[PDB]
Amino acid sequence: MANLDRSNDKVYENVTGLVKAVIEMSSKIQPAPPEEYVPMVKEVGLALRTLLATVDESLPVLPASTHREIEMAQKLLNSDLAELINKMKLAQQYVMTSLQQEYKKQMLTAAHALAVDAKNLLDVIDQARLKMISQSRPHSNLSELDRLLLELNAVQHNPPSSATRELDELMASLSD
Repeated sequence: MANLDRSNDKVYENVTGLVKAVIEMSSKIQPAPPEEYVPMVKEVGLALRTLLATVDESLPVLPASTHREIEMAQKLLNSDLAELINKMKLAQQYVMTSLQQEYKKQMLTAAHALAVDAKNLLDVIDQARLKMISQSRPHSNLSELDRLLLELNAVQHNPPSSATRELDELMASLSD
């Protein structure tokens, strides 16, 4: 009963890693050059696409109770991706003109709800797994993501002074 402990931690891990980037990029988002912007979207786009896969296998990993939310979360995630890719895609072309930092601001906002969402996903279902343990038959840290998240908020405040179909289509548009 300890062989399927690989994917269970994977989904819970990705939900954290992606968050680390969401904040990082939000830090150097302003100075974010045109050479780092191209790939920047790649990282974010990977979190969304990966989230679907990770969570997909996370369904059974968790106790049956949050299936409804998990299901709706799948489609929801997709929408978020297109939302981020689109915004970021704008600043990518609106950088050679002058409206660079402008479009960048929006990215931070959307990206903000992204990390929170990706986290809330496992955070919510977390009450299910624990609900069983803390009752009968019991048989990278949350706090870390909390503080870090808070920073992202301040960063934006001011300077330092089908589903599968869309995913595929976006890939082509992002490639060339």
